[PDB]
Amino acid sequence: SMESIEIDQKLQEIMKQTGYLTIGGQRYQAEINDLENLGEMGQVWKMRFRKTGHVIAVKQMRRSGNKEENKRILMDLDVVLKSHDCPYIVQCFGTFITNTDVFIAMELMGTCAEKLKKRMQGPIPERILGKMTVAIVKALYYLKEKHGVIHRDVKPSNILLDERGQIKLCDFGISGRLVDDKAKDRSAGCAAYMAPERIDPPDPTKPDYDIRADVWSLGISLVELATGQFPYKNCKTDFEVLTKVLQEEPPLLPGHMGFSGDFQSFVKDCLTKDHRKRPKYNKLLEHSFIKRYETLEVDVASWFKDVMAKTESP
Ligand code: NA
Repeated sequence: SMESIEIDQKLQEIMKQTGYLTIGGQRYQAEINDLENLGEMGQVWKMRFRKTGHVIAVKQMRRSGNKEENKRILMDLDVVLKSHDCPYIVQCFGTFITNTDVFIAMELMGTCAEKLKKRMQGPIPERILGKMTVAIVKALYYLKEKHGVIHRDVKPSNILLDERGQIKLCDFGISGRLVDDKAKDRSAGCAAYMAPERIDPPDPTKPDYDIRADVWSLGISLVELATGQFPYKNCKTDFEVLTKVLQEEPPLLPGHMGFSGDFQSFVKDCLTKDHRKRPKYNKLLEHSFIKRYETLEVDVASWFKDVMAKTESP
């Protein structure tokens, strides 16, 4: 099975570099006992590496665990390692093994955009969202252009922030390799952020979708974070949400709040219903919203720290 060969092939490549953490410009030999457990994050554990004091995120892959779940963890790990040089994607410090487990050390961030939304109990400021848009669109473009990967789960819980003001994309466990710029897997992703063409393919003989589906998910995420509410929150079921995505006009930023013209334009472009007219990432990167925020000095770090200091855990 070519699925079996590449999975063991990738596993071998990773096992060759196991037994050490590269953190702070130094390579350290590493075992489970070198790591103090500090509790789960709803398996992903927050752990202190005793040799340096760094607090990290630790994923646990079981030998006797769910086969589909271990495939996702290996897929996520593979994409993370390949994406080392992209600064908008979380970093892995290394792996180490027991007889029964593979532990994976990841960069601990502060929190996700979904949790920030809950802490804010309202909007995240346009200036933060502008930096976020730049970062996430560059991460997704990087995955597409350099690895032929479609993320398939762009949503606020996968956008991370830290106290240094970095914004990064994470969780590629359901990411797919594109074939001729197309993906086939119709079950991969969260229903609420699905584009119209993924819910109901316009051509039932050619049902496959591409990165433009993720562009829609980005748009929905931006409206959600900019207003403090998921646009279809008052739908009583997932089936109702999807029915509205199909039948109604797309959500927009509401004009009465005074969002800048270029942000309104960007969201409106991302939320073009007809996927043939929806821009790809290379076109989004030319958008004046992005150009404005690429160069703009925004103190995301101070804003982040202030929010985390002033609010309770959701
Ligand atoms: Na990276």
